[PDB]
Amino acid sequence: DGLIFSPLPQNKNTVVRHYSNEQEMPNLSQMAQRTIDFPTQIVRVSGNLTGLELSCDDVENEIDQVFSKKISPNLFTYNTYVSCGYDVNDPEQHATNFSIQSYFDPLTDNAVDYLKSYLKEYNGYNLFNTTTLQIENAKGIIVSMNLNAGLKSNPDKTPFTLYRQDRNNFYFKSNFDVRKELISDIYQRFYSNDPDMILPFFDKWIFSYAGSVYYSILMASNYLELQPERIFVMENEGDIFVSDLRYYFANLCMKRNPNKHCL
Repeated sequence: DGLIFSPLPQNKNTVVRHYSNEQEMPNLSQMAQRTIDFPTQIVRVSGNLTGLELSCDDVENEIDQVFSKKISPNLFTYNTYVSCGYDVNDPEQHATNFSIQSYFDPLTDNAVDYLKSYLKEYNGYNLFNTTTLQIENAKGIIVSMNLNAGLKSNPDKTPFTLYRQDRNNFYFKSNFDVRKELISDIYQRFYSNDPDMILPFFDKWIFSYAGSVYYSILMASNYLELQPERIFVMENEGDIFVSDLRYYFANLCMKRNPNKHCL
């Protein structure tokens, strides 16, 4: 229970690397040291490497030198997937293709200064003379958040009795603002059996009188989930980005509360 990452799509003959600190609770003290809006940075880059005679270790090294190692978990929240396909039948098993999927946010004014300088030097960097490292500004994010409430009889397994499902939708300027407002509130109030914490959390995020509807449902339930789907809105009309890098909040009331229910 808590923040669970969704399984990686694991292709046939492909090295896959996942780097994230999105699992770490938002640090409101740190984030208060950012005094301006800055867009979430997006990387959705891919390239054919057939014929360049690169190994997967060469591809991973170049991406680490120009991207991964420049984005520190002390200055940024990031979620990054790096993949490198190789030719199983080639006597050298040379890399045939690669991709970088990332979103990341500077957490402070000093991180924003460091970022502006990283972008000036590295935005547009020639990767393997095949494609460029394009770091894009998301215009904003729409969170389409699902709530599940129900009764699970075995906490080690996936199946449960679903009692109620709700969706609500919010626009934020960045993933930074998602973490500062919604994610911090999940940690503070969604994981509470104090009715004056969780019922008002529901009034704010689910629907304005969800607190009244859910009192009886929470008393009958032992298991909640929140799935905040992050839909990044890009600058061009009709361009959305959703990272394969997904997380959800599981709340095992059965184990957290003395009475083994959500209320």
